[PDB]
Amino acid sequence: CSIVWFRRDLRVEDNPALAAAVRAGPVIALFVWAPEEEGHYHPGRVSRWWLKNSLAQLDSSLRSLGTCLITKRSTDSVASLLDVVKSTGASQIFFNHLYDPLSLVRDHRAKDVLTAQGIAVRSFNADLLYEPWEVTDELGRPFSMFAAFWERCLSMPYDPESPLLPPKKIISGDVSKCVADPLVFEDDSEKGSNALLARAWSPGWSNGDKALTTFINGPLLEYSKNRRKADSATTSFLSPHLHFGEVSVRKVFHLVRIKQVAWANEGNEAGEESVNLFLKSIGLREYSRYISFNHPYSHERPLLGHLKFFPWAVDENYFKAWRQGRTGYPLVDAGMRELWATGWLHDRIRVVVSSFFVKVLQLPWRWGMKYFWDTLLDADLESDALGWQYITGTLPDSREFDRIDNPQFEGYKFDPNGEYVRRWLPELSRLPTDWIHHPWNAPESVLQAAGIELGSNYPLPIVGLDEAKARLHEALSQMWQLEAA
Ligand SMILES: Cc1cc2nc3c(=O)[nH]c(=O)nc-3n(C[C@H](O)[C@H](O)[C@H](O)COP(=O)(O)OP(=O)(O)OC[C@H]3O[C@@H](n4cnc5c(N)ncnc54)[C@H](O)[C@@H]3O)c2cc1C
Ligand SMILES: CC[N+](C)(C)CCCS(=O)(=O)[O-]
Ligand SMILES: [Cl-]
Ligand SMILES: [Mg+2]
Ligand SMILES: [Mg+2]
Ligand SMILES: [Mg+2]
Repeated sequence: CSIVWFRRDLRVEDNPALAAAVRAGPVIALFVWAPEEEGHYHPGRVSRWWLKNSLAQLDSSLRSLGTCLITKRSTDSVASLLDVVKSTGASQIFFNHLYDPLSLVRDHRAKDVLTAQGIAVRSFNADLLYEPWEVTDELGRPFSMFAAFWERCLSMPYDPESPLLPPKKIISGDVSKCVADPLVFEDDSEKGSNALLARAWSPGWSNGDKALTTFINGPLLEYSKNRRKADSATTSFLSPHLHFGEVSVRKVFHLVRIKQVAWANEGNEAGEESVNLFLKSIGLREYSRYISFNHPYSHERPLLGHLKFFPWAVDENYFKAWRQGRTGYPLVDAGMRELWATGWLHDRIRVVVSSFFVKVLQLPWRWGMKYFWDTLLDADLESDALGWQYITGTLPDSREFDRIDNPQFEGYKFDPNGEYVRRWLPELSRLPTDWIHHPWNAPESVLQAAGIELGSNYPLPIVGLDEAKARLHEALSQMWQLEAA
């Protein structure tokens, strides 16, 4: 007997822990659902919907290979492990690493209790190209900025382990345990709100594989020239899959690396450039783990502390307006609407809306992080923290803090013909392009003809940009003065 503990590595291909267990003797595939253990960050509705469906596909896969997936509902995963071993008679437990704060602690507490109880525990790398400790500078210290970190990752003395085939067969220790704990990921209310997800996404490793294939054989070529497309099938759409380990980044890296060589050979400039940008994307995810591991409280504590005494607005209805997409700035409101209705957002819009959140409204970044975590289909502690810290300016490589982006211009850059804004804001579906990104200027006749009544079915800017720069300054003057102490 041997136990495989699945957490966010929901796949049978290139799964070190699984492969080691099969090598060892029969297996018991286990998954334990213990949200309250996740604190303030228990999975949100759409994330849960994804998990529910991903686990079904996982179970189905495992069965095809010989064993079932045993699910347990509990308040303490560690305890659940013990009761499983102390019922099954397993001697070893294999699992893959996780690098978010909550996982770090629980995992140690797991190794301790289990090993100090007569159980052999082995861990592997299933989620990264290289463990954060393998990537370091010449002196041996962790890099403090992305570029340096990513340049080292790509110039390592050795290649990332190559994708392992899934088992050909699995023997299962005790099949009388297959009928286990039913897991409930939706309440009736939520079932309602989830109804359209199945129409757009197919959770699980099989479909993740399909997505990767689609991407590399299509869109990747124009990945670079499509960086300014707000709502188009120009990206990979692998993030939700990646979050639950349904797809191996090592496999992603291998396929991308083969395309890069082929395109370098052909001297296809667009392709190389697109390959570089996409790799930087994969790079940024790897970096999110790097930072979380090298700063255990990064999901709440900022890296840089130069904004320590900054007087953040704590205005509750500023927040509500942001969530509701009632800020007055078309592109920002369109993004909040798309997120609320679908749980999805292109990276550019995530920057646009989170940027507005910290510079125009000036709310605490933890609030934006939490909302995103509750509503994103690919909600990921590490990637979400990295994103917010970067936008807010608490990262060694954040852009200048005293800079406020103009949604009108962002609108011109990313949504030139107002197609995006009009898709997500029906109230503005009749407004001509000349005013789509700044309706508050538009002549009364155009608004009347469009059915738009400023302040009613579309609000006036909840805070002006000019007025915004001023409070930002006033806020700095204040924090600097608070520093004097
Ligand atoms: C404020 C903010 C919050 C974010 N929150 C999340 C989150 O909760 N979960 C999440 O996975 N990503 C998050 N991101 C990063 C990024 O927006 C998403 O990973 C990306 O939009 C997903 O689309 P894709 O799968 O098509 O990515 P692609 O462009 O196809 O790139 C492939 C993969 O690279 C990784 N990636 C790409 N860009 C980034 C990035 N900027 N940071 C980290 N990883 C990246 C993702 O795994 C992505 O799936 C956030 C970014 C910001 C600015
Ligand atoms: C445009 C990307 N969409 C289709 C919405 C998601 C990709 C499908 S999935 O779930 O198989 O990755
Ligand atoms: Cl500053
Ligand atoms: Mg794009
Ligand atoms: Mg696009
Ligand atoms: Mg970004």
